Amino acid sequence: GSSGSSGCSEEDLKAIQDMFPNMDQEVIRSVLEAQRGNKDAAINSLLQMGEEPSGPSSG
Repeated sequence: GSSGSSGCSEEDLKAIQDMFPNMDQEVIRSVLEAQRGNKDAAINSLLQMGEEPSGPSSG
């Protein structure tokens, strides 16, 4: 249950967008699509991809 509805998705996507709004959509999708439609994989991919502002992290 809850694994992969059907390849890419508009939901999982938007989800990422929220997380990475600054990022570019075409990119986000370019990842999810390149990530067998795996948000998780994408998120991780996006995270790494590019350069984040180092500093303190707590959450």
